[PDB]
Amino acid sequence: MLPNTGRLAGCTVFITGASRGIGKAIALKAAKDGANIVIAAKTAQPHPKLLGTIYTAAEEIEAVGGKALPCIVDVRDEQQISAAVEKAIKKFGGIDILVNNASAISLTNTLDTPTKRLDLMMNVNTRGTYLASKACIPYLKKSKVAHILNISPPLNLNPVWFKQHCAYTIAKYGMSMYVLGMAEEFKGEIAVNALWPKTAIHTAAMDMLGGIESQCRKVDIIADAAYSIFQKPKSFTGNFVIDENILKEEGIENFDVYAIKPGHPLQPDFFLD
Ligand SMILES: NC(=O)c1ccc[n+]([C@@H]2O[C@H](COP(=O)([O-])OP(=O)(O)OC[C@H]3O[C@@H](n4cnc5c(N)ncnc54)[C@H](OP(=O)(O)O)[C@@H]3O)[C@@H](O)[C@H]2O)c1
Repeated sequence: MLPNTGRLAGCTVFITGASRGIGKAIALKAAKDGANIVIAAKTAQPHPKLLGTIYTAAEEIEAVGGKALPCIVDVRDEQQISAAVEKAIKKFGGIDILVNNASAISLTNTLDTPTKRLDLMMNVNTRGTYLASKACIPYLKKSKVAHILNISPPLNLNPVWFKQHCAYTIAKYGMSMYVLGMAEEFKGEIAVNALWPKTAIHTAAMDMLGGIESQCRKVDIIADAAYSIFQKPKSFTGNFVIDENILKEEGIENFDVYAIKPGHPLQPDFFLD
């Protein structure tokens, strides 16, 4: 795998959706440098259907070397975003990295999508990423690292990605369009980039959406790609990174260590031709 480096020692990483899955896995990689992880997600109490809370994530994060600040945050509510940001500053003194990882998905089409799901996608994905970015920016300006990373895809405008689940595509594409804009707006001050996985990534949310277990990569791959980006200087900006591509640059050749079952065919991720 791709080894930790120390770069992030004492750096504060604010990650939306770090209660489980990819978000949590990014936290754990940054955590191994002795980073401080601000966990911004909704799950404060055991739910019968989801696994893990902000508090179990916090524990995991401490067990591999980091400090964790669990905050209850629904990114649909600006007040909860700004309260967690304030808690991060009071506690840690600053924010050096924001990862906009929280998202909601519904693969329905025009007549199928209930308005409450439309709004949920628009409001968690596009709106959430904007507000989380707006709150963190004034602190990112002061960071020696200063990275914003959106988990969202390259802007691939082939009609095939819109013919179905259009609402979901627009919601995700909006996060990547903020990359396009904010990279330019904050050139020299904040690096802003997207990261997206070449393949499906094993996750209890992807299991529910997907038999699919064996066709996936480990969350380790995205964690590791995201760690690579975090070490780049502030001039690394306006990019739409794909996990596999960024790790080939860093010397990784044998990708089997990242597969759930080495050998088996892997499911292409959405939005890549
Ligand atoms: N897994 C894959 O194959 C794959 C493929 C393509 C893209 N992705 C992207 O990767 C990201 C994470 O996916 P995943 O596999 O980790 O799915 P997941 O298990 O559903 O992760 C979503 C995370 O975001 C949080 N979240 C959801 N709504 C939120 C809200 N309103 N406010 C704050 N946090 C919220 C969830 O925690 P709480 O429930 O505690 O709020 C959870 O930690 C998403 O951006 C997704 O589009 C994943």
